[PDB]
Amino acid sequence: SKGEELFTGVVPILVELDGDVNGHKFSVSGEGEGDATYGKLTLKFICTTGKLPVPWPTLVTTFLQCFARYPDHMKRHDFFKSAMPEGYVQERTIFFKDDGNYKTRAEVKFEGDTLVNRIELKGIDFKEDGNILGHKLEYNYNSQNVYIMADKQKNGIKVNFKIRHNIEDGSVQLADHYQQNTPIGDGPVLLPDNHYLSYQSALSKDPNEKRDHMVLLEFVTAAGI
Repeated sequence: SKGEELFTGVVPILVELDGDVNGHKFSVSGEGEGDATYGKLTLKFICTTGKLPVPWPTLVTTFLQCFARYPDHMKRHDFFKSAMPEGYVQERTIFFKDDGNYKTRAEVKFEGDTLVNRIELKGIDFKEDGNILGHKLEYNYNSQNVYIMADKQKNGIKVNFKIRHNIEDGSVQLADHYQQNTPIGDGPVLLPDNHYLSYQSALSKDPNEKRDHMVLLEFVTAAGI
């Protein structure tokens, strides 16, 4: 990785998302730091447009794989850091089971010493009586492993994963993710063998914060090779 080195220590992070869900327009600013040496992420997101039209947890996967910890033996698989500083593109479609789907485009990259994640979010065909438009998911998240594969034609990566949000009534709400990554430069990247990223995330609330917002603590480690 010619970007391996950019992550060697504590990185400032910055996240900006602009959203639209069923005409339900919004904005979130996030900021924290990442210490890729420990596959560790620390962040705080604020709804700058007042309250969130959806559920925080629904935005978690959208809200930084370059911060992942690839064990040494797997370094030759780090696409993420391979893209930097240049950066990469992340696009997604999130089909919420029995509900609407989100579409996402992001540009992840460096701005000086800050790692920036800029996102455009558009969700459609959501139900006002939904779990989503209805806000019935619990404020939590479960651990999970994602199946990473190389997308050569595209000089990038292709990923597919399921996410299960809990419904307050004790049920489960599926969010089928589908995803592509492509480098932002015409620069050389690291095409990986299939492996995975194992995640763990913990959401919280800021006792002092008075605004709509999310505290998230995640851990991500490469595995499978």
